[PDB]
Amino acid sequence: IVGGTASVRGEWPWQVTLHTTSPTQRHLCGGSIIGNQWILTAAHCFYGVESPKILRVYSGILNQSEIKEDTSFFGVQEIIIHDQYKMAESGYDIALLKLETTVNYTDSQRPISLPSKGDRNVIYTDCWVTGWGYRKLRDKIQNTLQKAKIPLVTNEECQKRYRGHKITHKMICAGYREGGKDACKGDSGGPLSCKHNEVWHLVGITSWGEGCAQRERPGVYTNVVEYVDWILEKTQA
Ligand SMILES: C[C@@H]1CCC[C@H](n2cnc(-c3cc(Cl)ccc3-n3cc(Cl)nn3)cc2=O)c2cc(ccn2)-c2c(cnn2C(F)F)NC1=O
Ligand SMILES: *[C@@H]1O[C@H](CO)[C@@H](O)[C@H](O)[C@H]1NC(C)=O
Repeated sequence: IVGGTASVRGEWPWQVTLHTTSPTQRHLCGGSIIGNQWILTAAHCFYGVESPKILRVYSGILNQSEIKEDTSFFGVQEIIIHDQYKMAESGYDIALLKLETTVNYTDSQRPISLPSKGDRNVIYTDCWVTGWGYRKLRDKIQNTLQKAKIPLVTNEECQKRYRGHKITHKMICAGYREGGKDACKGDSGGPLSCKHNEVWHLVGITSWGEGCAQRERPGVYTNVVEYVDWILEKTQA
């Protein structure tokens, strides 16, 4: 997260850090708890993932340095990638992880609500992007989970910034026109979380952008409300 600030314990209890153990263990992507055995994340995270056996989902983590040999994690039974997905910039950048066990909810690990289908066109004004990603283009994964409040940008304005890519109704853009705050490397798959009428909703999945936090180059997020039926279908199978 460029231009973000430190989160506190229990602030973002739906945020997870998805690690791969192969060839060596490392943070791969963010994700969000959405159900009792379900993480919602980005399809592009799995480009080099040979099998679900190498994945570990860590919930209830503030600092990456908390992740040691005996730290509790959830295994992954199945990776479900949207069957129309090809590449982040062409959309459908959405995936589910079916966990090996159910998740017992606490103040440090609990699900975020999907957006209401009735709020399909709502212009949310209390939206936050979170993650352990870079603070600038050439940086490192951060220890403490960072947050940044970022405004939504209309798809019409967003499309003007990305003449080389189709910004579809299944994408949502967010960023400051004057730049300065955005997702960056290591944040993808995590949430764009918006608080509306005292309830947090998972409005976006961090997907792609051109550079990090540049002027007039908003971040592009999977528009979760446009996939509610797909999510319900896959999570009940
Ligand atoms: C396979 C996965 C995910 C691969 C894509 C991932 N990604 C790509 N675009 C964004 C992005 C999103 C928005 Cl909304 C706006 C601007 C973005 N933007 C533009 C540029 Cl330039 N940078 N960000 C975020 C992001 O996270 C990524 C992650 C790492 C390195 C490079 N890209 C990585 C890891 C592990 N460690 N690192 C470490 F190198 F950061 N994961 C992997 O490589
Ligand atoms: C959840 O809590 C119940 C009741 O304490 C316990 O029996 C069970 O093992 C826990 N399961 C997980 C996956 O944490």
